[PDB]
Amino acid sequence: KPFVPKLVYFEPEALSYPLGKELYEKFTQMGIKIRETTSHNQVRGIPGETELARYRNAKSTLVVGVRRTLKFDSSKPSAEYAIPLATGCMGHCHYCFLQTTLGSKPYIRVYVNLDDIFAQAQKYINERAPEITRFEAACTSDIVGIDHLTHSLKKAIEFIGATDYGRLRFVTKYEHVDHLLDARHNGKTRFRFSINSRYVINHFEPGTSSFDGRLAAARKVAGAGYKLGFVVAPIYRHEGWERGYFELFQELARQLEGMDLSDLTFELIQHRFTKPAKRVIEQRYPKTRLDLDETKRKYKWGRYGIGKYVYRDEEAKELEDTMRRYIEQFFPGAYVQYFT
Ligand SMILES: C[Se@@+](CC[C@H](N)C(=O)O)C[C@H]1O[C@@H](n2cnc3c(N)ncnc32)[C@H](O)[C@@H]1O
Ligand code: SF4
Repeated sequence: KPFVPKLVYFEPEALSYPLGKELYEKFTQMGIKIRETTSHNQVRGIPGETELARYRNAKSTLVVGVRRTLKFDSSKPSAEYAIPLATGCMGHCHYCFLQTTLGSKPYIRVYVNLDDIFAQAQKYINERAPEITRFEAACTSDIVGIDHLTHSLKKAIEFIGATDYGRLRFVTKYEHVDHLLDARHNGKTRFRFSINSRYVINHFEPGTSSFDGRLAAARKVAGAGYKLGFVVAPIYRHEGWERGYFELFQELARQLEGMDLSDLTFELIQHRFTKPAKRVIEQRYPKTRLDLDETKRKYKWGRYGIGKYVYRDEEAKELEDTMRRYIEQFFPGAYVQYFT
């Protein structure tokens, strides 16, 4: 059940780096179909005659390449920067915001030039020291879910752990965290898990680990001394959401009881979608229950790209207030970092 690609592309230059060489050896030994591509942003010949087929096959394709854009993007409100270790995901979350993100690809990409990437992270750390600089590693990917294949996140964790002013964070929907339990994190990595109501997970989150898997993973991670956090997102106003989310937090407190939760964090993100979401999501997930009715929403305009639909102010406040009551009830002295 850990992700293993059924098709793999390599950039030729990728073989010049340890990880690229190691992955080429791994997959050729596994007898998996391997191909060459000039650029990891330009992958041709993924199988499928329909768009739906090409999309689903892309989600089973791994692309191994070199990160050439060594400017890191901002990753607010989570962190100062997105550290680029991977992009894309094997999951099929109906609502996934990566589906309509500019220039995102459906296939999973891993970058092999870690020396370059971490060196650049250090330069960013230096530029702001002694202020703390936080890096998000799961900004455009499920970095944790992919990591059993590469150990890139484990290396980033140990890199950041050796710094004085750097911090690392990431959020996952996957339970496959065993290889990370002995990482020398040094208290500088926040290990988060995406949680939601039974309704949302059951209807919209196929291809991911279950709620119990995520919580089992959370207990391991915490027991290994990682700082622990949860991302309650997408907060979705389905029929019976009030009770649904009440039961989430009740079940969450029960599955974590005994443990010290004095440094536990929460992040709250309401369901958002873009103007092209309807056409894209319907083509890929035609049986979905996902409500993309724009008329009931408030549009937030884009800045340099296009904007997004969020719930109307009064609906969003209602969601925020309710979630904050639940977190106060079941997790007193846990910090809500933001609602957006
Ligand atoms: C893009 Se997700 C990358 C990290 C990892 N693969 C993971 O899923 O946790 C980051 C978070 O954002 C949420 N999220 C995704 N799409 C939306 C959305 N459309 N509206 C509102 N939230 C959305 C997901 O539930 C995650 O909690
Ligand atoms: S696990 Fe995260 S990145 Fe993967 S499809 Fe689901 S929301 Fe998107």
